[PDB]
Amino acid sequence: RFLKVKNWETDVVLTDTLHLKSTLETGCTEHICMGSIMLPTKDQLFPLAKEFLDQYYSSIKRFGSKAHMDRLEEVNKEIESTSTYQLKDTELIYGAKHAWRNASRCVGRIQWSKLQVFDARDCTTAHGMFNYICNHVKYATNKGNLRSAITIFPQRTDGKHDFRVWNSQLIRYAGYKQPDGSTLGDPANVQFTEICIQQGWKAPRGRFDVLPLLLQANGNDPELFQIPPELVLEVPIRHPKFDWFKDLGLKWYGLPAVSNMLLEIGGLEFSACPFSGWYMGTEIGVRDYCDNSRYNILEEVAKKMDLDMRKTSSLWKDQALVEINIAVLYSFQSDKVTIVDHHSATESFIKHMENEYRCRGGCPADWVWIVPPMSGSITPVFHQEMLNYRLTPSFEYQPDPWNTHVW
Amino acid sequence: RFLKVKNWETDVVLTDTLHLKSTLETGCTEHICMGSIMLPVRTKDQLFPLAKEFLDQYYSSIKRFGSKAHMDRLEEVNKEIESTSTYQLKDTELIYGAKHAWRNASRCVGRIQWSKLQVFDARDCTTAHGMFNYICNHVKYATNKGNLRSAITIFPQRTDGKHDFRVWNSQLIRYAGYKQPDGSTLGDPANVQFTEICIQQGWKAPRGRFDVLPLLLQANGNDPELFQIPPELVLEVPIRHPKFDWFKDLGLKWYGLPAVSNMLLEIGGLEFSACPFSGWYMGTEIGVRDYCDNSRYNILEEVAKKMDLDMRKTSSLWKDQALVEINIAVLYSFQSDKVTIVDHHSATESFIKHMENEYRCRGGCPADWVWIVPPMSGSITPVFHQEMLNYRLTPSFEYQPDPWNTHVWKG
Ligand code: HEM
Ligand code: HEM
Ligand SMILES: C[C@H](O)[C@H](O)[C@H]1CNc2nc(N)[nH]c(=O)c2N1
Ligand SMILES: C[C@H](O)[C@H](O)[C@H]1CNc2nc(N)[nH]c(=O)c2N1
Ligand SMILES: N=C(C=O)NCCC[C@H](N)C(=O)O
Ligand SMILES: N=C(C=O)NCCC[C@H](N)C(=O)O
Ligand SMILES: [Zn+2]
Repeated sequence: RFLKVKNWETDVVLTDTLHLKSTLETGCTEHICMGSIMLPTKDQLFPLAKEFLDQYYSSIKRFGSKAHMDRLEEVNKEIESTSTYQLKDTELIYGAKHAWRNASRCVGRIQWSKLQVFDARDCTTAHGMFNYICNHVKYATNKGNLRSAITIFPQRTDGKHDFRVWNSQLIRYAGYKQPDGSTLGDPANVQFTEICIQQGWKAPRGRFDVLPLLLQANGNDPELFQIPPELVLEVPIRHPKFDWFKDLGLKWYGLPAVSNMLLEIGGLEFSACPFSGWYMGTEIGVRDYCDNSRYNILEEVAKKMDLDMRKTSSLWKDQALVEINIAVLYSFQSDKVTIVDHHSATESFIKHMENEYRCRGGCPADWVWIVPPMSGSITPVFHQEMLNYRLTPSFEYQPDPWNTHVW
Repeated sequence: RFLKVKNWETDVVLTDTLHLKSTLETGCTEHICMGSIMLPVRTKDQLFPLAKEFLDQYYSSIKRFGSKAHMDRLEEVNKEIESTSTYQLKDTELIYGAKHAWRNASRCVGRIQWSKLQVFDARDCTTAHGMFNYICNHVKYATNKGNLRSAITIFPQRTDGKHDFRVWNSQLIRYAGYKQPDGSTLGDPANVQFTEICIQQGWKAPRGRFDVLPLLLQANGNDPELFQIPPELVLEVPIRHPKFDWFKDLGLKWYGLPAVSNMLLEIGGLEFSACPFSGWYMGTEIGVRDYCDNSRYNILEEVAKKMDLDMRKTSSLWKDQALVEINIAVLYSFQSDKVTIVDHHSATESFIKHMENEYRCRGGCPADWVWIVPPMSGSITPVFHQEMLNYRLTPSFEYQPDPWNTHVWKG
């Protein structure tokens, strides 16, 4: 019930007590561990509200105060009366910072308390959503000096009036199945790209087309909007040694902005809550560029490098991987767009975990996600034992809207 | 109940039923996952069910389930248990059990090989000099002049827990570590404490960077005794690089035979506390972990210096760059000397085919993702993208406490 985590590189042991406040379930049992699985009423609502306000008032050191009691009373009356309730600005901000604080798959959480929260609860139309989103994009991008931000649309009501950004991130590239048999662009977006097209978009059918936003307000049929091109900061990818790298014609965008997730605060569900920070280099250079089912460029890069691709044991794949990742980091830095390498990010996270243990009694972490997808054991997180559990406020997965939507 | 795992690279979905046969626990609950935690005297009472379950599984695998022979065997084990309180395995059940422990070892990537295992039965062994002799034969058979063969040597089972056989070494072959007076370590930091025990027991330490440790062997609960493995039996590979001629001048070498000797084999409720086993190396074990962990030989700096990488900002990825070259070197050196080794691409690919085969024929393959994914280049290996289910089947290999912590010294 009081749990230890050991760092096997440093022998440092931390005691976790925060897990006892755990609410949601993991997917695991005593008979089976599902640690590597990607996706493992009035009555219900009041406990959730109470649990949240209790932690809020504790955080501002007013636990058991008249204002604590009165707010519980007030929210309680409101749920009874309206079957839902509204968060104060202060609670919304707290809730959102803590959803990030609790994100067990996020290595960058040392930043959790510096989050700019844009309250878009007064939004009513997809055009409004579009405007909020363009402002988020421009604020967060900040001409390359990126600032963490979230934009929070109105909460779910009877679930027939859901706000949703159909896009998986605010900024992503289109994917096109070809008569050729191959895929042009990003293969992960082939389906959403068709949805756009079938909804009206005229695709330029190139390798790196920024997708349009498909925005759904108030349970309505979603609508299309192009993000002003001038707001979408992109980086051409070059290598500081290989002159030929530029000729591959690779670019990526500066702003990683997950937009398909659900923010749960005090039992309330915010189904449109796009958020952004800044990239860790591996996300682009290892995953986006090298996954076989993504841009899958390893083979082309290896050839340009003239490596021995005869035998897997020459480690040509591994050699090409390093160079691609040097090139990503170098290009972002050269253009002064915020980026972090996996060494510095993981080092930060270890420090953040120390802080959270010391200050909060723990830090839920998902080792499978936290360890970078290259050079695992030469980053300190590899050697760090982690306990994974689910705390609220949280970011949660939700089904893609096109399987739900009734048109 | 059916459980599905999906591969996110291929969309291949597999269905696991084998997890239903699992009884032992994971460390996880519905409220906490302990999947990254390294480590999360038996009555007749508990022994017969364990025996029965094992023999049911044995008799099924030989298509003799419910046969007269199956039944006579259950009766014979049962009478042996509550009469002598324990029981002896037939040679065939011992072989079957040691293979299955391997088959079931969820942190093992090399398990496509599980049915090709040479089982050496050392249960007639009685003394530490006897153990030394068995261990030498294992080393020599397994080494096979570089053409490595998987083997396990199985010493007598636990009885009262006061007469345990134990190999005090953590692997049969490993290099000494020496903590220096200035605080630096010579040799391998992982083996400092053990190297200190050896010295205390009377080993004369060469005190270099790669001194093969002596075997410290406990027979029948007796104080352990030292022995030197004949040097001619210890195959070693000097590490050089195909293109960097200064690489040899780092003075690096490693041994060819990875032979875990501190684990406990459980078969049918019986506990075999000395059961050293060996296969062959995946290159990353040496080139990533043994050479480049900060707590081990820690050669990244000296290698990157020689390569003259930009070392002032980690975002040059100088570490990653040196890491690849070192791993190239390890594989190149083993191949050149004709000593068996597998690269992490080849091994993870084979594992994936192993795993799908196991899902089809067996109903599952328990696998620990944290351990299966290699410690470099994780996501360009197919395992990274493979969902896995981790659960515990018997027969199995288990951890046990280091014997210097529990041993009652005779003097
Ligand atoms: C400040 C810079 C940040 C860094 C360097 C960072 C780092 C990361 C990385 C590397 C991932 C894994 C991405 C993947 O494999 O797809 C991740 C996941 C995540 N981060 Fe962050 N993060 C940052 C900011 C944020 C912000 C601002 C939030 C929310 C306010 C957040 C919430 C999350 C969540 C919820 C996930 C899991 C998403 C999923 O399951 O796909 N992070 N973080
Ligand atoms: C034939 C070639 C083999 C290969 C390439 C191989 C590969 C590996 C690797 C790379 C590890 C992880 C080692 C570490 O991080 O310390 C491992 C773990 C393991 N393998 Fe194998 N293996 C092989 C044979 C065997 C054999 C013969 C057995 C026993 C009969 C075995 C049982 C295990 C066990 C129990 C572990 C977990 C070790 C631990 O928890 O410390 N493997 N395997
Ligand atoms: C099957 C496995 O859970 C899946 O590949 C995970 C592994 N670790 C990951 N880690 C991160 N950060 N992001 C991912 O998408 C994944 N994919
Ligand atoms: C804390 C963490 O569980 C620990 O570092 C594990 C990670 N994965 C591993 N994987 C393998 N094969 N071997 C190991 O020693 C480890 N160490
Ligand atoms: N830095 C972050 C968090 O905000 N990334 C979130 C997901 C982005 C994805 N990993 C990608 O490579 O596009
Ligand atoms: N290939 C195997 C199993 O036979 N490895 C066992 C552990 C070897 C350890 N990783 C080492 O580097 O010494
Ligand atoms: Zn688990």
